[PDB]
Amino acid sequence: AVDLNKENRDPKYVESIVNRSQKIVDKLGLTDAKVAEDVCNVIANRYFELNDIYEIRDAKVKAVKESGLTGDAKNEALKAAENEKDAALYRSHFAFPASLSLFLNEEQIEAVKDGMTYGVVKVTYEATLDMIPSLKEEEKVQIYAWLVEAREFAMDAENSNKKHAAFGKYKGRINNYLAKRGYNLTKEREEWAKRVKARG
Amino acid sequence: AVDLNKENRDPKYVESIVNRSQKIVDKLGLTDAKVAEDVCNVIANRYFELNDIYEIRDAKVKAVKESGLTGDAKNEALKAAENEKDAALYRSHFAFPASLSLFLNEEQIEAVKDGMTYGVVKVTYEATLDMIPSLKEEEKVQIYAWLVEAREFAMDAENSNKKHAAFGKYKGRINNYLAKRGYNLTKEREEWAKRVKARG
Repeated sequence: AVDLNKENRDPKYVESIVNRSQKIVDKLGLTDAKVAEDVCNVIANRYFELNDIYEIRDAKVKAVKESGLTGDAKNEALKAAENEKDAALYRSHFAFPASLSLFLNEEQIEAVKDGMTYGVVKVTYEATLDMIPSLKEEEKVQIYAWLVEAREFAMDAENSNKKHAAFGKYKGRINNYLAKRGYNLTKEREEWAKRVKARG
Repeated sequence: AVDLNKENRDPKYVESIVNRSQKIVDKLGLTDAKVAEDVCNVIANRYFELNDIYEIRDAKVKAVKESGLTGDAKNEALKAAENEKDAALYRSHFAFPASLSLFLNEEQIEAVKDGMTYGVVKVTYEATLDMIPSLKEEEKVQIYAWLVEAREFAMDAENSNKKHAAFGKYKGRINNYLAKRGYNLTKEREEWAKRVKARG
């Protein structure tokens, strides 16, 4: 079985992660209830693993801010805490889909990544296509590639806010790309507003 | 087009990376020659990007070793250089398959990852199954999952030696797993030797 890594954690926190993980698994509609429990625990354990990494990051950052360090000494110490955090994300990133692949196919693994990132890939992709119906095939492919990338970082983020901000950076990249390719995004939005009304 | 990031690099080094990248692409048998050139440059550029990251890591490590620092001061400085390196790998890891996905399907992206890691996934998987014909399905799935994980790290390694050592760590993990599940690996190897001879 996959055990839930709940030892020495606040029960209210454990419960919140278990229920969050269960809701993601429910959407998969798995027919084997034991497999569904194992999947649920792999997901819950990743949430806890990420929490522990950010707790260390925050403790380091607080100690630096409260220390004497002042200039580049300070800022380099802060950057070093962030690098330590990213190195922990890197070292544990690929183990998560490896564990899920014991139980799930590639499509289900993607549904789990979407569940953890609030389905922002699909929502953003469809909204972009709705607002710019003239997009070339190659543009749709590039836009979709950057949203998939964004999701790899967002699934590792600390909380809902940081997840949305991670997608925000790639959405900015999408906009710069479209403008560089001659699209007038202000105008595209005006015409979409009009399409929305006429569509009624 | 994808441009090759060759500016200000030694031409002999550039040529070595271009030829290495070309050999990987040749194995794909792509029918569109312009697409094959773009793919070749995305691969070459990843080699250069990795090289630059390790050059910074090595320069930092050398300066620490040559400095006054001695105890935990020294060792923490060394660990901080390694964390900076891992953070650069993390930040650029997901951009590589995003770029390849502009040109390639998922099967071809996997062939590129295999090309960069000397096909060690398939070789190791098949050898393991050849040496232990009694493996359970669930064991084959676990073994394969760890080799896929290993490949994500190996493709980011500095050179051939470090690639083989990365797979070596996961092969050690495979062995510990099989022994924990009651397999006697010394005996399995003896019987395989005998199977190899009788197989003639």
